[PDB]
Amino acid sequence: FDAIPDVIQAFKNGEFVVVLDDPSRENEADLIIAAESVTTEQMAFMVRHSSGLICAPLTPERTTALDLPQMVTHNADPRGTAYTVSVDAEHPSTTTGISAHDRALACRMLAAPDAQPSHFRRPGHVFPLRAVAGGVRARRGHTEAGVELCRLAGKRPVAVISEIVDDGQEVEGRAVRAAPGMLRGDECVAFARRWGLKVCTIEDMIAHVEKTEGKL
Amino acid sequence: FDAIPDVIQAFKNGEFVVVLDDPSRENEADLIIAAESVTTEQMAFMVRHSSGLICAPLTPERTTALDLPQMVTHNADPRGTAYTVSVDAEHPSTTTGISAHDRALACRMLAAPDAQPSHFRRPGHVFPLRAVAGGVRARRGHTEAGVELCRLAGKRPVAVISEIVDDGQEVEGRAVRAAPGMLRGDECVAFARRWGLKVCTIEDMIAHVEKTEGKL
Ligand SMILES: [Zn+2]
Ligand SMILES: [Zn+2]
Ligand SMILES: [Zn+2]
Ligand SMILES: [Zn+2]
Ligand SMILES: [Zn+2]
Ligand SMILES: [Zn+2]
Ligand SMILES: [Zn+2]
Ligand SMILES: [Zn+2]
Ligand SMILES: [Zn+2]
Ligand SMILES: [Zn+2]
Repeated sequence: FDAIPDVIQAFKNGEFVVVLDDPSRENEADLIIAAESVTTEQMAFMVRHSSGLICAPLTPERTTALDLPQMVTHNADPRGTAYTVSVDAEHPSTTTGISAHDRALACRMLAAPDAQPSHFRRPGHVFPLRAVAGGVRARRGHTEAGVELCRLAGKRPVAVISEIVDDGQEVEGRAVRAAPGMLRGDECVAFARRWGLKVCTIEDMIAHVEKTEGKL
Repeated sequence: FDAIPDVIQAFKNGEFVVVLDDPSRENEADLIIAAESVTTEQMAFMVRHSSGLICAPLTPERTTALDLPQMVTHNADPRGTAYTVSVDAEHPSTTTGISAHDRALACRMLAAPDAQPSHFRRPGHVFPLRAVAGGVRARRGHTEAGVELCRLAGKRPVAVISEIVDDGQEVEGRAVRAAPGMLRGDECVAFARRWGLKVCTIEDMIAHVEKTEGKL
């Protein structure tokens, strides 16, 4: 794995980073990138290699400022994933909300310093996620990891995350993929190397934060 | 385009079909398949070639029977896309809800004749959509097209849809894709041919329905 300081630097430069949660939790790696300047072409790559459920981790302060209510009052997800209502960008260039261009625009708009509630249409195609106030030491998830990276890198408090899947193999001429799944551990590291990205674990991110904040 | 009767037959056989809405509406093609027996490998193909936002069109009767409330009370989508709260399958084989295996399972469970509200966890990773009671003649969208195909094919009243994107081209060694977009018109037909699928327009589907029901 790469050292957390090197991951922070890459994130500060607007790159995706590959972040693995604990094997006893989801045992999954997500692509994580700062939302502020995510590009159309970057988003296309994210959609291509991920589940395609593009989420935008953000702070509680952002959910209140931008008026993004939680999707459910009785959250039945085992991990308590804090989805807000979905959004599209209210902007003249948006069309149907789903393209890489439109989803990237929604992410950039959620992160803009001048963002306001009226800048977003609800519901839509991008899924903001409310990180817990305590950060990665309080909840060891990709949502907290994204917001933590934004803080550590001095970026706007909005990230973009999605899970890296194993799309399996093409079956010539047939609408199926063979042996699909989720990318795990060593495979995630190889994925990072293939694409020139830094890769780390939430466990190491927590250890980094603890150097300054101590153990929660 | 293929004739609607041939599209219905393919859908009845559990195949994906490619359905284009009007050019003056989204001008997009979605993969549409019956939810009842969607397989892991089929879902992997769908995720690979689509936006990855896997939705499950279903009837109002299903939304009431399965207790799937609308995501928002003040729907601000221009098209009124009727998203319910998201779901995962409550089943021993589900893990994180996002894999092709898990999303396919959620779809099959939404379509099962014995489905009940307790079979689903909310929120989750599959997005049910409430078709309008009037069908494709009332709202010319992919949501209505999916439910209409289920009715026409004698299937359970739950479909699965997602938009076919243009993922652009790989950029060797870089986390970007060049020239991404949405697949349109002729490209959608070529996509169908490539994968052995039937392809049609919602306009022709409406004309088919009108043979029996007249113009709304
Ligand atoms: Zn749409
Ligand atoms: Zn849509
Ligand atoms: Zn995660
Ligand atoms: Zn994730
Ligand atoms: Zn091929
Ligand atoms: Zn997750
Ligand atoms: Zn999840
Ligand atoms: Zn559509
Ligand atoms: Zn669609
Ligand atoms: Zn390559």
